[PDB]
Amino acid sequence: SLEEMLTQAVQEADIEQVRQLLERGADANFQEEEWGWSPLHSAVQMDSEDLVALLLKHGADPCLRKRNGATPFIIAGITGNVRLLQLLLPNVEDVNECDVNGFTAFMEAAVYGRVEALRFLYENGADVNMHRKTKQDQERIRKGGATALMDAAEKGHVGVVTILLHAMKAEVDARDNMGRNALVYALLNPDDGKAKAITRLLLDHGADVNVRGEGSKTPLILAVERKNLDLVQMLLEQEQIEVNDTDREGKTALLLAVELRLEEIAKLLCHRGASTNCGDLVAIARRNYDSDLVKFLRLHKNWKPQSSRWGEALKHLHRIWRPMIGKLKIFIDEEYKIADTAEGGIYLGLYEDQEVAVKRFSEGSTRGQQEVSCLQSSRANDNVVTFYGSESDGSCLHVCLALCEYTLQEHLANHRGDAVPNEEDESARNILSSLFKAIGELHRSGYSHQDLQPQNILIDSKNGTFLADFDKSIKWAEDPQKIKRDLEALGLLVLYVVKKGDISFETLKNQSFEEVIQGSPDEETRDLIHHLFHPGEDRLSSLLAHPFFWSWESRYRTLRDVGNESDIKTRNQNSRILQLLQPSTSFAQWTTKIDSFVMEEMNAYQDTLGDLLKFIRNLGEHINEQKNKKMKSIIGEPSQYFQEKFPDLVMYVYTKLQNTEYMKHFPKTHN
Amino acid sequence: SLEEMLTQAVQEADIEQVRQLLERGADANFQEEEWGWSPLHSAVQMDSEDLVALLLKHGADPCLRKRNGATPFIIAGITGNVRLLQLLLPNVEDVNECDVNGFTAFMEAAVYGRVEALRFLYENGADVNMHRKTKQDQERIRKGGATALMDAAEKGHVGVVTILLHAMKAEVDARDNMGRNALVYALLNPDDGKAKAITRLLLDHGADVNVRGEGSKTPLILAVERKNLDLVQMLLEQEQIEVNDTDREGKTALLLAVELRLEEIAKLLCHRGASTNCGDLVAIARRNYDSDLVKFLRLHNWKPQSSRWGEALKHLHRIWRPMIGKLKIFIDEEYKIADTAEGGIYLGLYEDQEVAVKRFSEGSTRGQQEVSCLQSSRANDNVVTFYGSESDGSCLHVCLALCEYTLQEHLANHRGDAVPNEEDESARNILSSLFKAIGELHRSGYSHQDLQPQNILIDSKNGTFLADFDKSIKWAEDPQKIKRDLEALGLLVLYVVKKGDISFETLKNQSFEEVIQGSPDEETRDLIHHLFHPEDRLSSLLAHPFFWSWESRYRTLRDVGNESDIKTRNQNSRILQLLQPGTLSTSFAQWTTKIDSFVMEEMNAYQDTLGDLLKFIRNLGEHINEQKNKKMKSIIGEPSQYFQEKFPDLVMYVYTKLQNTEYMKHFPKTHN
Ligand SMILES: Nc1ncnc2c1ncn2[C@@H]1O[C@H](COP(=O)(O)OP(=O)(O)NP(=O)(O)O)[C@@H](O)[C@H]1O
Ligand SMILES: Nc1ncnc2c1ncn2[C@@H]1O[C@H](COP(=O)(O)OP(=O)(O)NP(=O)(O)O)[C@@H](O)[C@H]1O
Ligand SMILES: [Mg+2]
Ligand SMILES: [Mg+2]
Ligand SMILES: [Mg+2]
Ligand SMILES: [Mg+2]
Repeated sequence: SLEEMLTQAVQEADIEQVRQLLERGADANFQEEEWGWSPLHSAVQMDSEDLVALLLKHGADPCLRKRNGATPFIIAGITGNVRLLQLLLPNVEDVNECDVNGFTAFMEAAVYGRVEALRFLYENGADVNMHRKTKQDQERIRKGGATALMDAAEKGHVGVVTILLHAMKAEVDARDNMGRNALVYALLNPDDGKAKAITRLLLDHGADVNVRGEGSKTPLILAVERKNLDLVQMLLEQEQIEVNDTDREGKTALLLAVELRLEEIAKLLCHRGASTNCGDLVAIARRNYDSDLVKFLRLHKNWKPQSSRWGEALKHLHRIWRPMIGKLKIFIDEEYKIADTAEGGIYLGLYEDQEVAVKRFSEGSTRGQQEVSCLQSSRANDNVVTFYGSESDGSCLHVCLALCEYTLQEHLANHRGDAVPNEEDESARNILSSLFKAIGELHRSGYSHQDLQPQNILIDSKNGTFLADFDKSIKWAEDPQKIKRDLEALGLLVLYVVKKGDISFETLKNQSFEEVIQGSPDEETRDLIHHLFHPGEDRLSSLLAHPFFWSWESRYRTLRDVGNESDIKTRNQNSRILQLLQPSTSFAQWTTKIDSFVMEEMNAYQDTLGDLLKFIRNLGEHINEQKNKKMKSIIGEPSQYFQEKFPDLVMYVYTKLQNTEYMKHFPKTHN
Repeated sequence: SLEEMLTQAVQEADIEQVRQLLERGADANFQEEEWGWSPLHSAVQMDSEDLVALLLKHGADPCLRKRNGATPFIIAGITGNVRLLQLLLPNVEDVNECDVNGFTAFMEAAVYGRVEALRFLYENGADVNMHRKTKQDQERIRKGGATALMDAAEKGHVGVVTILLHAMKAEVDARDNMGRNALVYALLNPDDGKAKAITRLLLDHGADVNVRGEGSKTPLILAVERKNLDLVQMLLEQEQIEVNDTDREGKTALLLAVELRLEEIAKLLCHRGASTNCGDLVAIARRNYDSDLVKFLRLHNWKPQSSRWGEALKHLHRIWRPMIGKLKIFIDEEYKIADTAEGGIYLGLYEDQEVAVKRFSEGSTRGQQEVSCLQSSRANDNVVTFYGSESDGSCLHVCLALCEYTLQEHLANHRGDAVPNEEDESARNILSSLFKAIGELHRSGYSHQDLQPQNILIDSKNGTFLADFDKSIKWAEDPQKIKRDLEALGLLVLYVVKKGDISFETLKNQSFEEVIQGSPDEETRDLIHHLFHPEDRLSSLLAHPFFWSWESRYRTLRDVGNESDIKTRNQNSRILQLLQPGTLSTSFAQWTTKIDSFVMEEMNAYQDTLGDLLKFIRNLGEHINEQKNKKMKSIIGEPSQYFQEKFPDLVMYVYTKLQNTEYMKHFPKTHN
């Protein structure tokens, strides 16, 4: 708290307290840790000569560099006070000392328009034509290399430019590391008057007119894009200029002029030799309702969409002309409409030339902010609809998403006739495990959905299932109890998908827990829905190991593997395994529910669960043998047989063995 | 080709050919399918009265609407020719007829600055204060509702604005559906002179100064952001103005003024009652090196997800930086992830998400290759997640999901996780992700060209992602280069299986033969073979036994050894014909001698055929854990590992014999 008192004293301009603290023995060369500012740096910055003299008196170091490598002398160029420069100069080894990005005191005087300081630094040996030397990482991307002239041109300091060219012998056509000259920088200055003056000065002294800036634009193109007739005239006076040069996108100055409704600029370019073959200029001028330009122009002369459902319209949208909204191409017409929304709608779009679905909100919409906020945090979530980005025009927030084919509701309806009635539903399993992963990672990211329902779940070309509608999402830290509403709706969605869309979601929403459970067609489904209604943060990832997600072959495999334990086969009643299994079921009296034929042959068995497992293992191993042709024909597919006959068996075994060493008999599962 | 000749004749202004074609019997009401343009619409648009009169003579319909619902009369407002308006008016039912977005002839005359047409339409009953009625989808996002005054203000037509307010009784404070008035529109006009004039006119007639535009900005804030002292003065003259109002981000006009180095504007706001408590204005003015403004002012929880990068990410979140679009970044060694060819990888925050930022020259061909490929790969789950890109004047910043480690670094960090001969599950997962990544990349029309361990990234969750696309190409150009990816993938298979012990450069200097010879097992050899000698080749190979777990391989052998024809040793069965058509240099020739002496005797209470080996594996499998067999169990150890180490070619041999037969059913469930 000695040098910290000094620092605040210098800021507040308290000179006597600075004297006292300096004589009490406080370090004048203290540099604060974050940005390396010293009291001297601060004194020069605040333009206070009394503190500068006082600090130097007590041995402040004028060679001291802050984090960006700037010294107090460099900073003095910024402030532009010649007296501070004079005072510091004797202690300065090199007047052209630079910071880590290449800035000298002279350059800073040019950037900040400090004329007196510029003159003083020139007279004391400043290199007027020094290029900024910078770090290796900057040089390798062609940054750095700018001069004082370029800076002064960019910032619109006409006086400085005049003086640099006339009194200080500045190189008019010097180039930075990207190949730009002062003329390019001059045309980036938004002030029209200063840009016009500086451009004339530069052109008069022989600035090269055929150079390139950003996007490989020429000075002529920059002048057209800025819609300035005078700058265009000025530039077209130079007879060496190349009027038909193209920017990186292949656009010529004429083409841009017609596109931007610049009639006079366009005529002037034609008269100075610009070619009509750069584009369909007539159609463009017509489109703009530039009647006179159309007459003048008349006188003087593969893409494939990925989406099947939306492909035809996507092709048409690619074909037509539209103005861009940042990276988005879109046209509000019924041909390109996907669906209604609360806020006017989902439309097809092209974003960075990728097909997308575009959800449109009012730019002030609270829900649009909820949607975009959640999507911005969910880009790593593979089971969430892929977010491309967003674009505002004046009024509408456009949220661009991966284009999907169908809603889960529509998808289930399209495929409702695929399966033979008691076929195993593999696709239900895949749909739901994606949703578990989606919702699980969404919660991990701190968000809750609030609206999980079949029309917010999207299926893509590859039959991938994605979670989609986040306009009502919330950060759950606010109200943790609302995470349970997601899990409940997920329970409903489990039944919805398992019933193949036959029972509407609204019907399911109007049922009690008990009724939902009673409406389930099997025990795996019942138990799973139970755990979602009574959870009750990796609950969802752990439930992927639940037997609802085990295939029928895997369930049958597990039963057989348990029925092969030596203690089951020897019927050792005091074994750990039979302990576990023997503690109101469909397999009570199981030997009577099996077919009469089958039971007799296998006997060449008691009503215990251990013996049922033993039975399943034995039948499993010997069912396909030639002697057992009749057995095989009666039972049919054995996994389906035992499950239909004993619906609670798989869940019962799972529950008894769940956290024992006999987990090893469960199938390999996701993790 | 009758009405198509007419259309071109009208465009070329060929009046006599139009007469002939009209009398040859061509429909004057033909509307081209795409945009619904008729010859009459086209005639009015090109400002040709002779064609307009001639077309109307032959029964052209002036009520005819094109795709956007505009009639020839509406278009006449755009062109602004009063004579065409006079000519069409008698046939027009309502002078205020509008298109689907609400535009009338009057409004169009205002938008396009057509003064004579504006006057004519006013005198013939135009509703000056009509709000644009538009479609339901537009209204529900609060678009539409603009007036002629707003349009004229927006487009900088001072004459029209003057005339609307003074001669035509325009409502100065009317509002569109978003709640904006003509004053907001006036301040969006980039021409300073016209903006200043129109603003004065509007303010003089009593435009409400406390309104909101985009981002909930006020007219005062718009004036500050546009850096115009005169517009600020003009607005601060109104004594009802609220100087301390905030935009959606909580910024006040003063705060913005200081941030943008607007000394005079800032002083003027302070004098007119703006409060200093809107932010730390002194620190901001200091930061900007606005010394005089500093003197004047003096007188008057976030958590990063990344463990490796978290500390530096916290620091970057804490400091002040200017934004490059959506990207916050600072080029300093503390935030540097790595060197590149061009500019390096630095930590960044993009839409407040932590990212790795790869920097290119804005003109870099490589940078265009990288961004092009990433733009097409957003659906590819096994490619590093692309957030977006941002250019400043010079540098293209490509923003990616921040990963922890390279595959090379990851393998080195975890080299001691596994016991001597443990099954390498993680190698399998790493490689199947890469197969899927590269497979979908090719499907998107792209080739990588540089697949190597330092271009593969592992994230916090141990997910593996493909990453460096500066040398990617569209392969349609040269399809043969797709093979270079598959070759490098073969190298990466060995690299990962050898756990990073053999460097990738070593592997790159070897021939196909040497790579194969350097593999530690038969599954790996066969897989690498199919990658060197190859469209989902790479999705089909996920079914290859390299990706089968040891339990699955053992399960398959047992399941084959349970076939009834194997157990009865029925030599003429289809199954035994597949596995052992008679004369072997396999490792399981004479297999009964290579098994332990003890084990063989007990199971005998067996021939040197493959069928009997399978039979043996099934029997041992079913009875190994029984109490009587305690010694057997202890000698064999884990049986899957036992048979595989004893008979290294057995799994591949069975796979190959049964590959496309009905006995595929014994293979494990696989990805698809
Ligand atoms: N990315 C997409 N790809 C294809 N269809 C989509 C996509 N996003 C949304 N949709 C469809 O458009 C509808 C838009 O609904 P949504 O995004 O849920 O907005 P919402 O305002 O919540 N709609 P509502 O369900 O009517 O309130 C969905 O039901 C889908 O049919
Ligand atoms: N998204 C990322 N997250 C974390 N580290 C990354 C990320 N992207 C790249 N890197 C790291 O930084 C290096 C950048 O290399 P890369 O993106 O391959 O550019 P490059 O020019 O090909 N590099 P070089 O291999 O030097 O040519 C990688 O090897 C990684 O170590
Ligand atoms: Mg919805
Ligand atoms: Mg919704
Ligand atoms: Mg690399
Ligand atoms: Mg590279």
